[PDB]
Amino acid sequence: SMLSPNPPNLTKKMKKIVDAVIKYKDSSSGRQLSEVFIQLPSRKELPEYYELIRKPVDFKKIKERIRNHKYRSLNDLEKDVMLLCQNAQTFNLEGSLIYEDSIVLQSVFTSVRQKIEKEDD
Ligand SMILES: Nc1nnc(-c2ccccc2O)cc1N1CC[NH2+]CC1
Repeated sequence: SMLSPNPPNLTKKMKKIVDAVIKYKDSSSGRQLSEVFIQLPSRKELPEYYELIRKPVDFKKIKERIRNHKYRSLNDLEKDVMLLCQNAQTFNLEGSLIYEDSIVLQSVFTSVRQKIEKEDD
């Protein structure tokens, strides 16, 4: 809540981590793996997703939760990113493009978080 903000360095690290996850591009393919995950379609647009996924989330919402200080730790942020990817893996088949992209984005998050959490070490 804005009534009691996070320390500014935490907000800054959250933003740096999510920005790097969103910008990640495979070199061999050129594709920004996050693009399909920025905004989930609405219930009227993709009702099958909401029948299968109990807790929908997208990167648009994750960015809002950084800016509103809803996440109180990098762990809080990580839980939502991993929820997004697990949701993608539940709605899509193993080996499909969107499933596999979400697997890589999990690893990108873990790698980026390690670098940024320790950048003052
Ligand atoms: N198949 C799909 N799987 N997952 C997502 C998705 C989007 C945001 C956050 C989490 C997600 O899982 C979107 C998908 N669609 C691709 C085809 N166009 C409609 C949307």
